[PDB]
This record gives sequence, structure tokens and C-alpha cells, in this order.
Amino acid sequence: PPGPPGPPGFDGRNGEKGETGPP
Amino acid sequence: PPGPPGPPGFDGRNGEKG
Amino acid sequence: PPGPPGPPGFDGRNGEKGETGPPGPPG
Repeated sequence: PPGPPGPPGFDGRNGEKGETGPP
Repeated sequence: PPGPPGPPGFDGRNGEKG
Repeated sequence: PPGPPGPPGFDGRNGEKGETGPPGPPG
């Protein structure tokens, strides 16, 4: 019989800080 | 037979606005 | 017997870099 579903994937890394605004 | 694939992870959260 | 579990799910992609902030107030 078919087995059960595989383990869930991991979520991706959070994107990196937005860049500073200019003066 | 081996089961179906695990579900995909979610894409990462976006970066905070500057 | 009923089969073993499936393969690991794929991982999500990296998140996008955030928005550049706006320019500062005049001096």
C-alpha cells in the first residue's frame, strides 16, 4: 500500500533588512 | 510503495522596509 | 506492509530584501 506523506519542507530564510534611506 | 513528497516549505518573509 | 513515508518536502526560497527607505527630511 502507498506510504504516508514525507516530512514538511523548511521555510525559507527571512529576507535581509531594507536599505537605509538617503539623507 | 513510498508515500508522496512532503509539502514544500514557505518562501521566506520579505525584508523590512528601509 | 503499507509503505514508508515519502521524501522530504522542498524548502522555501530566501525572502526578498526589503525596500530602501525614503530620503530624509530637509535640514
